[PDB]
Amino acid sequence: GSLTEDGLSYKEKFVVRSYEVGSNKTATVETIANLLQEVGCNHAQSVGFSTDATTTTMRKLHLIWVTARMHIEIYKYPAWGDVVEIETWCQSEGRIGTRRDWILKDSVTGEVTGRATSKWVMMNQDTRRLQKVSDDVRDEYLVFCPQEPRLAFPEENNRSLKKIPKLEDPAQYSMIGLKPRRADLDMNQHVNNVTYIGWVLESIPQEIVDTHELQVITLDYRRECQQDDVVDSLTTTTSDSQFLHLLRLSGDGQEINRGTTLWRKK
Amino acid sequence: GSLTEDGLSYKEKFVVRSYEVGSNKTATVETIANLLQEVGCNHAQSVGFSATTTTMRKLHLIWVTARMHIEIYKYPAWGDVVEIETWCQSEGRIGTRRDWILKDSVTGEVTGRATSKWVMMNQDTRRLQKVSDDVRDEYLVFCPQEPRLAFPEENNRSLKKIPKLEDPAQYSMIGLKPRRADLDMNQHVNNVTYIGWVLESIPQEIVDTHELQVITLDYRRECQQDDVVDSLTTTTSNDSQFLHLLRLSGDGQEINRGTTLWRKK
Ligand SMILES: O=C(O)Cc1ccccc1O
Ligand SMILES: O=C(O)Cc1ccccc1O
Repeated sequence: GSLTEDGLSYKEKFVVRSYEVGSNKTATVETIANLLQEVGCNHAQSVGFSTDATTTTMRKLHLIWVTARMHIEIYKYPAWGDVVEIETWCQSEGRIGTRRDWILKDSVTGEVTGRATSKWVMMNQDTRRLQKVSDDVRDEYLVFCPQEPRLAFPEENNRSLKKIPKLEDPAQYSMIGLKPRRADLDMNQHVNNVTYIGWVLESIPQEIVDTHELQVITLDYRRECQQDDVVDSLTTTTSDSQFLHLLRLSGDGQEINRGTTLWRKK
Repeated sequence: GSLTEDGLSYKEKFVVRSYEVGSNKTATVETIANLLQEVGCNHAQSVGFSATTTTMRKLHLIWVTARMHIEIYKYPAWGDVVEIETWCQSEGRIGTRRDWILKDSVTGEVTGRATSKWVMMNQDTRRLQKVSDDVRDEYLVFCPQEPRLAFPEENNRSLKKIPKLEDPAQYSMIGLKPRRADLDMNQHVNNVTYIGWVLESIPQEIVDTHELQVITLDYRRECQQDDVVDSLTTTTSNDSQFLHLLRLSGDGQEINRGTTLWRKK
């Protein structure tokens, strides 16, 4: 993959692998989510950030970016053996954080098959206290980002920015006792952001997955699941089919995530 | 990737991805096993299977894994290019063998090798049978006719008999369940997930201080989408060895047994 001519975005092609596809022999939303993460890391690499991102300033003040929110819309899931091209870029939202956006194209047709936007907040690793992006951080970051606004989701008041409410007991559907295994951890032994997308979708009934395709997912990240936590995944039909989602620790019921999904009849 | 010049083996290059690596920023054995599976599928596509032949489709037969044996000398780093070569062979009426050699693209050194035994099963009744002559002939035009072994050694660890772990196990991870990412395109649990479940009962101390060199895994029974699994391990041993058992958490029906070998980093 490569930076574009202007150096303000990054493109990469992926051939969809046999184990990456589900029952329709097309990429799972988890495979898509993994590719977005991979092209994100390859963009950070190419512009001299750490890949574990962190600029030299925020390493000094032991600071890290963590996802507050992920939003993905898929028009077409690529088939097994298809080539998908993904472009990604980053933008400042002042001291309110950072945004990473993706566009997914059919390499052959050049048609837009999906888009995603993610909101990222600055956190002290150790104390894990959120804070506002600090001055010297912004400057060091703006030289890699378009100066004029560039939005995967430009429509003024669009799905990617809706407030998500808290599912109330009792849930229509549940999957309880979900635990991450070593394959679910990243290189720093934290649970991979993508795992949580799998845990949300686990409480969706098999009838829906069999008769519908996932068109939209929005997921808020409230608190991390540690390697030795257990998770319950709750869903309620709010209607296309729509669902409200809650992931919570299996004991005390501490909220780790909430979200919404929209599904189209095949 | 492509078939080699003589059309009797298949090669493919893979760049190791961010999310494919563990704590040492090298590829997990699960990532390796996924790449073996992908290259095996690309070989099958390249010679016109779908891994059923025409005759097998007529009779509703499938190949299933009996055994996977993997030896890793060096796990490729995040961003490394790894080259994998794979071929198959008839073992007469017993079943088929798929073999793999992993190389460092840059140096061309052999960094790993694997071998797997496949038996023929009626898809519907789930009953094993011996490979018929009509199937054998349809497969011999895609396989080298002289033996080609990833594991040629005289007493190689790839062929050893694996005993049944005795209760009590030294270590266990209880209540393991597959999610939808653990299923293949036909809604069966991916062969690779079972590798993941075996390794879950290895203490974190061993994982932090040792590297996996060898794993042998027998496949007895498949885990269904709504089954639950217990993972058992006992030390049998500077090298550490373990005996492994996966069993259904209720009645304790055996699904897998294996051995692992770990060397101090
Ligand atoms: O982790 C990444 O970089 C991309 C990603 C994928 C899925 C959910 C959240 C998220 O931020
Ligand atoms: O499934 C495949 O094609 C190859 C494979 C991978 C991992 C374990 C067993 C096995 O046969």
